[PDB]
Amino acid sequence: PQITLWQRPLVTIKIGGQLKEALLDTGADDTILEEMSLPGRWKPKMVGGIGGFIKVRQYDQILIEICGHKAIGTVLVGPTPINIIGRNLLTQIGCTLNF
Amino acid sequence: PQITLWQRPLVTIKIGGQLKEALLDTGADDTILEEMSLPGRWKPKMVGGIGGFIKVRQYDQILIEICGHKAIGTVLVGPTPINIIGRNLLTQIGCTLNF
Ligand SMILES: CC(C)[C@H](NC(=O)[C@H](Cc1ccccc1)C[C@H](O)[C@H](Cc1ccccc1)NC(=O)OC(C)(C)C)c1ncc[nH]1
Repeated sequence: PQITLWQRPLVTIKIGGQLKEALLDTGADDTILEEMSLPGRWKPKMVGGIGGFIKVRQYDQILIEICGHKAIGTVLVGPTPINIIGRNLLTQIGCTLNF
Repeated sequence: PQITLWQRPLVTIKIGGQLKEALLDTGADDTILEEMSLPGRWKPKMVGGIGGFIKVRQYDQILIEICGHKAIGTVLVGPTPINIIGRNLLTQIGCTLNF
């Protein structure tokens, strides 16, 4: 679909049976979700934005559906203020930026 | 142009007769530039990202050309890791997300 940026680009995603709102972020290299339980083994990582760095748990090969499109990739879980779908899964659904 | 997201969406912006590289960020409500000298008065702003909040200086009605498109708006200057073109200027050059 075409999405305007007059308003923040929030979409419903489905992860582990749970439905959630997530921000489509082209400034985000990786996808970061708010604290949750994901199966499998994770490794620790430190990621930085405005304001600095936060510690997250990295899970690889997690399947997530973004508006009906299935996508699989690394998902970071940690104390993020909002769920963010980064470039690593935006490319998988064919998302591009146009003007 | 159509920009895919396999790489970070970086463009050249011209501000103050100077060229710089900035990130097109749909996840940023505002535009934040690394420390620089801009004309006029400024007023204070608190902005929060993934690592918490930073205090920045707000300048209004600044001309900035993003890929040969002249935009005129609010630019925040402060301790950002990278120059960020936010939604307030991405809407003025007609940018949308498509998949
Ligand atoms: C973990 C992701 C989110 C992170 N990117 C961001 O935080 C980018 C900026 C950046 C890019 C590249 C290197 C450093 C900083 C900004 C995000 O788009 C964030 C997403 C967000 C929205 C709402 C609340 C909290 C966060 N937007 C954001 O911080 O907005 C402002 C206006 C403060 C710039 C990233 N990408 C690469 C390294 N870190």
